[PDB]
Amino acid sequence: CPRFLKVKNWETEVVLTDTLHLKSTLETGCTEYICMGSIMHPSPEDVATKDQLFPLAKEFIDQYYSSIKRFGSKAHMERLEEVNKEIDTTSTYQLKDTELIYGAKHAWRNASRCVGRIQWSKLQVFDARDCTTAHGMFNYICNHVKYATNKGNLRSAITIFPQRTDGKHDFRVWNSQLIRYAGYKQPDGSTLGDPANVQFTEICIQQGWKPPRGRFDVLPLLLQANGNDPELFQIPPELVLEVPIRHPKFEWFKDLGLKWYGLPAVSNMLLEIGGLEFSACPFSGWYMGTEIGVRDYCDNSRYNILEEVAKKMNLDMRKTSSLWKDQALVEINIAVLYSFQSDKVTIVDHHSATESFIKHMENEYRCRGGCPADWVWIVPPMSGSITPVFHQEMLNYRLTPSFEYQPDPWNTHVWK
Amino acid sequence: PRFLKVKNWETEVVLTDTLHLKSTLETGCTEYICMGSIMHPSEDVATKDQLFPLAKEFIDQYYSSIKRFGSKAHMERLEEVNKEIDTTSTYQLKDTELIYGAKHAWRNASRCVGRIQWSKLQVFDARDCTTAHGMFNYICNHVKYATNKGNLRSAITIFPQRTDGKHDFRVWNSQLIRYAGYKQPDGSTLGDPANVQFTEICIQQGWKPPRGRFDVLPLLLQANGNDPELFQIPPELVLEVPIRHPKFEWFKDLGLKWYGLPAVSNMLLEIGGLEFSACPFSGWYMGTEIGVRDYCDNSRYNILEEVAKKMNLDMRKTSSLWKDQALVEINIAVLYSFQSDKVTIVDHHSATESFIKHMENEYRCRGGCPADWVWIVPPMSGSITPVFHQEMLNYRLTPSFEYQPDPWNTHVWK
Ligand code: HEM
Ligand code: HEM
Ligand SMILES: Cc1cc(N)nc(CCc2cc(CC[C@H]3CCN3C)cc(F)c2F)c1
Ligand SMILES: Cc1cc(N)nc(CCc2cc(CC[C@H]3CCN3C)cc(F)c2F)c1
Ligand SMILES: C[C@H](O)[C@H](O)[C@H]1CNc2nc(N)[nH]c(=O)c2N1
Ligand SMILES: C[C@H](O)[C@H](O)[C@H]1CNc2nc(N)[nH]c(=O)c2N1
Ligand SMILES: [Zn+2]
Repeated sequence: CPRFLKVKNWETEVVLTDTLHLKSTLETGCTEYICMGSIMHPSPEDVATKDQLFPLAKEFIDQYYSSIKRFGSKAHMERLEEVNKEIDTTSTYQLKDTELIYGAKHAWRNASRCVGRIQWSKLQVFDARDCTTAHGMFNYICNHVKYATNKGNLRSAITIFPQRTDGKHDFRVWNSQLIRYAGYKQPDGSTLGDPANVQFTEICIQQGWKPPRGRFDVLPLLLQANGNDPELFQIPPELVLEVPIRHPKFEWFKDLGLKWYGLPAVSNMLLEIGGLEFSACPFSGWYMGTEIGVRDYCDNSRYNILEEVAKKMNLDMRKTSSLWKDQALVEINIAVLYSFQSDKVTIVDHHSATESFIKHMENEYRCRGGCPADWVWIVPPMSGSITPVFHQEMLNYRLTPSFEYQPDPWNTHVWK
Repeated sequence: PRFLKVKNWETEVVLTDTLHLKSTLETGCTEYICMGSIMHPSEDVATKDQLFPLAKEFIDQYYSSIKRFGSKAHMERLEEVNKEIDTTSTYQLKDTELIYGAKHAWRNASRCVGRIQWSKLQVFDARDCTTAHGMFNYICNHVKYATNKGNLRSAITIFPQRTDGKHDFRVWNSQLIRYAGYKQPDGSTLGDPANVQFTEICIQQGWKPPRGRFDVLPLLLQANGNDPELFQIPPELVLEVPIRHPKFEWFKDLGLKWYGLPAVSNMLLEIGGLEFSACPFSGWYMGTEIGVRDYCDNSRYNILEEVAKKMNLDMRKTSSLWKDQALVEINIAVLYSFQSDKVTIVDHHSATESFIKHMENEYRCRGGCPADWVWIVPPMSGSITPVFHQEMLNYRLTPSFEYQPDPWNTHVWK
């Protein structure tokens, strides 16, 4: 208890009532005495036990048969019976393809930090549980990228590799995203390319990558299968769609030489379904403009171009109160959105995205009894209070199935 | 129950929080649900029994603050408050405790980005006040001192504490200086839509409204639980700034102005178990409070179409970011205007930068700093300010400013 929880929207006075939070399972890290809502990561070869796994699978199977309006049927009981026996005789169990598709869509649906969840039920699930080698992983991932890119008309997809077993046979993508640019720490302390990727770039070079040492080098895939040491693969360049950034008004903006890739595809999170742990589960969607235009380009520890853009705008940069940073930021974000649209590559501005999410969230409250949301992540990094989410109260809690974080593999891997 | 670390992800600075171990009011979150974006998470007079421990704890931390813990003065100041809660069901704060309590409420204000200034706070003890006329007197002295011809100075005025619920001092205004908002026949709003109800309540009490766009509201002052009385602030005390733009000469043609003095007057100050239901307090503005929220909220002055229209921007699709462009211009105007009229104002880049510096001070000397990221990050340009990337721990320390019910919903007239 309590059975009911109200959220208000302070721009429209609309009030919603949440009962879904009663099904939350994991801890948030908050207590009655302290709130950790702005902490990024709250919360070994160790794996669930038989007794731990029984209730987690039952809970998930019950949920799945509830969703197909067959709860308590004979099929329901026989699925429970089958799974309880696998767990007894093998200490693990295998999802039916229909449960694997359900669990993945619902991990997306339950992702409280995702603003794009109105699309959750339209998600292409690529079952890759038959993969046994890194080459096989590389083939599955290329088909993922091609399907998802779709010549600019991007479609959301996830590829799911074999689940963890004893913890020593994990499948991992070592990339944090399938497509990222490389970062090269120079001897003089400067950074070429993407500073966020300096460490991963160095691991790739050590594993034998020959870097072109440019500003926008796509990194190779580093892929670990069945617990073996990882292996480098170059993504075929014709499968990486990229967009040159230009500005509709400023002639000079193309002279900055900026570009970005089309397909955002997280590959380092763990997918938890019914107590099973899919440690390799790359998933992709399309970009919200500000992810590129504010964070990737203007974060001080990223490409950090505000200074250069402001100079070409001839803004007063001597004091902060001129708001030269804020002016350049908007123009950079107009250019990003202009470029992706002109190339007919799918992208969504932050106004459209937040407005869609408010509608999604209301529908979820209406049809499901709630929608976990992380205000700190849902609100866009620019122009927050002129998007509907800023004024929207949100409840954050953890439903399963879910995408979770997991430690970087180089910290844990045992080299053979 | 450990030390907790917070990390800034831009600078990779890590601070260790021990202070949260001393908090005792609830946040409203649980281990299963986080509520950090709820605005108001969840006869309100404590009895004698609740009151002494609260009081004992406040006196304890006061004497600990002045390096005289367990002293003679401390031993006897305790017995004094014990005896007093006994015989009167309440107790009275010394002048020094009142000032320390007030400054430390500001210091514990998790939602306040401005707290680098917490100890430069002018405290006006108005606990001898007994009537709305006396309240109006103390308030005009506040406004005049805090305005200071444009060199604004932080201040609080503290009216008598709650006793039995029936004798309650309240400023019915949410802020000492606000513009009236008028419901129109055609259904629209002239002036500030945020105060449409309150504007009607003052009309219902005899206020003749100029029905203009920027009408300063009267004070509605309730003393000792009586019906509230209206008062006109002497206009020579209300400092305003006409908003113009340093590039666009058509911006003055918008006819916009705002008041220099932001003064919250609807909150409750809680010190040592005592409740000061009238405690108006004031500082100076961060430019976004006016330029983003007051001017560009939908439920507020809502001037964005107008501005981008005179900027001749493409307003057909959202992805021209025509709202984002017009918002930066409006906020440049606001900052340029105050600075040109030498009225104290702070931009959100400098204010968040100061707050990070304040956070370092507080972790160093106090072992923490409760901070509400949802409220600390500015309503525009978030991730180009240092606070966006700063992890924050939010917890509830007393003394504290609390919310209280709107007065019109509680008051039974006679
Ligand atoms: C289809 C369009 C999509 C849009 C517009 C979108 C948008 C976003 C954005 C802006 C974030 C914040 C990311 C950040 O700032 O780092 C996010 C987070 C996230 N998204 Fe979505 N996303 C989409 C698709 C998906 C899909 C297909 C999945 C999974 C099947 C997904 C799962 C997640 C998860 C788990 C997070 C949390 C990431 C983290 O904690 O680092 N998203 N999304
Ligand atoms: C001196 C300059 C100051 C600045 C620049 C400043 C800035 C701010 C800002 C931007 C907010 C968020 C306001 C909102 O969105 O409603 C805020 C909230 C707050 N401030 Fe400060 N402030 C200052 C002085 C003060 C003083 C003197 C006090 C008390 C003595 C104070 C106590 C508070 C409280 C309690 C809140 C939270 C109000 C709420 O939750 O509604 N501030 N401040
Ligand atoms: C499936 C999916 C769809 C969409 N749209 N976004 C994501 C998040 C991944 C993602 C997020 C961002 C924003 C800036 C990030 C980088 C550091 N800061 C947290 C930049 C990317 F390049 C990226 F790939 C996942
Ligand atoms: C003491 C003190 C100093 C400073 N600088 N700010 C405050 C907050 C008060 C305050 C805050 C705002 C923000 C816009 C509206 C939308 C929500 N919020 C009420 C608009 C004001 F007009 C105002 F007065 C208090
Ligand atoms: C729902 C949410 O709590 C609400 O809109 C908050 C968000 N953060 C805020 N932050 C500030 N500074 N001021 C506000 O009024 C709000 N409103
Ligand atoms: C400190 C804070 O938790 C952290 O910087 C968060 C803020 N909100 C965010 N929101 C999104 N979408 N992505 C982020 O990386 C962050 N970073
Ligand atoms: Zn919380």
